Amino acid sequence: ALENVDAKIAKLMGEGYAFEEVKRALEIAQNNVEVARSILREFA
Repeated sequence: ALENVDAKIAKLMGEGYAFEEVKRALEIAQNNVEVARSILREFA
């Protein structure tokens, strides 16, 4: 509709964690939220 990457970020914001860890986990994982989520709960 308007936002693109924000949808992914917010998708990770749900769980509630650092911002730097989210965005970085998004780009590095090749715009993948699932993979990011896997490492999002893995702390590091």
